[PDB]
Amino acid sequence: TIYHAKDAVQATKPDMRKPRLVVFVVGETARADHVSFNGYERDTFPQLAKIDGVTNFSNVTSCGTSTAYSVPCMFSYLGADEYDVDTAKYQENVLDTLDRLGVSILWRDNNSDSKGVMDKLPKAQFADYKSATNNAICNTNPYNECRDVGMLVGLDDFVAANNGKDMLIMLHQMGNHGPAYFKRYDEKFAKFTPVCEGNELAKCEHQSLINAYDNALLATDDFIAQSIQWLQTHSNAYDVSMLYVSDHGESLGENGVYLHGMPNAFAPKEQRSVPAFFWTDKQTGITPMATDTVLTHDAITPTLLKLFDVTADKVKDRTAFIR
Ligand SMILES: [Au+]
Ligand SMILES: [Au+]
Ligand SMILES: [Au+]
Repeated sequence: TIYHAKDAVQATKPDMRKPRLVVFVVGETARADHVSFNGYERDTFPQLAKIDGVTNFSNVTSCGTSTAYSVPCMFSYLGADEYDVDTAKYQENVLDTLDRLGVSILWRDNNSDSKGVMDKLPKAQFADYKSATNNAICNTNPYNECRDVGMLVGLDDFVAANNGKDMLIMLHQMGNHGPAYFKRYDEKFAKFTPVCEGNELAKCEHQSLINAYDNALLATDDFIAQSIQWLQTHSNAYDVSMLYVSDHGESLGENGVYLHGMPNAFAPKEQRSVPAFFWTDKQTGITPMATDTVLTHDAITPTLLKLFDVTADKVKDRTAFIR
């Protein structure tokens, strides 16, 4: 392991103040320009709009355009300019640091896996929610596809087992992951119709493609809102907060480009312009940065450290999502 945060210290501990419980939703394939709050022509995010204390960040750029590239960068100390995907697995990352300081780290996954991020930590702290062995919400659609909302089921038991400790829970979403946007949501979120149902996105009627994509966003709005609602049930005993950031955007036929993964050197804007949301309870003392702060995935690591009152010289000056 190559360390950059051996100086990390927690200024206040959970035995001397309210313990902190945070959910970080690691989003998948969501575009900033398809969010209602960013100026989109459709109400793709209605449930989040009914919750007080949610900050929408209108200017967030992802480290890259693929899950394998972006996800390790999101938890890196190095920042996008110095990040190396091929050696990321051997670097101390922000979750290693928090775990060493006693924060209880949980990673649930309905996407694929942590892309290296969890590899140094006990495997018991990673759980696969793509399979019904763990996910109880798969039989809600004709595909028997495990849903993101299934990752909230049983978190109270996790909280009960970590009673009184600081907790950081990562929920790695399937979210809008393609090309089969139409399989990413249940019938209740099929509001924009008709929808594209083929793997050849270029042959699908363009409007029908956008419709399927936006319906999947409604399913993600629902999931994020339910994550906040779950946190709201522990607001008296814990300082609760929720961070959402998508790993990268998506092309939907602009200049003939579909799906994601374009090399950063010529990646279109829509593959790197991502939504981010931050929610916190009024008691936590956490203050969001301005909604239009120029932000990137580099802000995630300092946000997570600040949420748990942790300092580290490597990201001392780095802009975060919160003050
Ligand atoms: Au669009
Ligand atoms: Au992704
Ligand atoms: Au179109």
